[PDB]
Order: sequence, then structure tokens, then C-alpha cells
Amino acid sequence: STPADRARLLIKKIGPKKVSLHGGDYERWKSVSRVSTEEIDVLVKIFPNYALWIASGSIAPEVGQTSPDYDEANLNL
Amino acid sequence: STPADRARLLIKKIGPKKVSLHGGDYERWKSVSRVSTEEIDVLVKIFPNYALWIASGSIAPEVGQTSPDYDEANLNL
Repeated sequence: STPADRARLLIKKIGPKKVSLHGGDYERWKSVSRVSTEEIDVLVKIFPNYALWIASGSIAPEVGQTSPDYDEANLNL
Repeated sequence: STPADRARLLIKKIGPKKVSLHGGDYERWKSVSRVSTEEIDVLVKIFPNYALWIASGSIAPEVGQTSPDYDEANLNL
């Protein structure tokens, strides 16, 4: 996986409300769902806990850095 | 600062050798020094310890995530 793949996965999950609250352009967002640095900035704003995962594919819950799958998996635990 | 600003700072520091060893295109790299997702992938490959900082501006040395200034500041310590 690449930073673009992981960003795109998150982007597919977000709708216009969260995008616009964090300063992104939805019409670009909609078609991206290629990925730009702008989209990474907005994603980090929406999900500060996903910064490390977007960039590297790694997590570090020790410091609050997780993933969408980790957070879902960690709900009922 | 944005992810692009922090990537650009690193990009200015790297030359053709490290870029090409990690799969980037230097001619694009040279002019970037706007930033693309591709450049983030290569930067994370060159500096896996800078993934969190590029994406968010935060560090987490607890898990090996630092910054160029942190690493320099932590040399003689």
C-alpha cells in the first residue's frame, strides 16, 4: 500500500460535511475517491490519530496513532 | 506548516542519490524543491522516522518517530 491508497480509503469514508469543516474541496474529493498533499492535510485535520498510518502504514497506539481498522477492531474490546 | 511545507523542507535536503535509491524522479524532485503524494512515499522510504512529522508536524520519539531538527538537536546530547 502507498500513502495515496491509504488516503483514498479514508477519503471514500468521508462525506462533504467533514471535508468542508476541515477546509477541503469536495468536488475534488469526490473524484479522488489522484490524491494530492492538500487531501492529506484535510485527512490529518479530520483524523489526527491517522497521521502516522496514512504516511507509513504503521500505527503507534502508544501515542494515540491508530488506523480505521484498529479503531473499529478496538470498539468492543 | 502543512504536510507540503515539511516535505519540501526534507526534499531540499535530499539529492539525486537517495531519491533514486528509493524510487523517486529527481527532475520532478528538483523543481518541487508543488509537492505530490509520490514525494511523500519516497520521503517516508528515505526517512521512515519522519512519517508522523511530515503528515502532522508532531513527533513521537517513544516509537522512533522524530524530525530533522530533533535528530540534529539529539546528536550531541
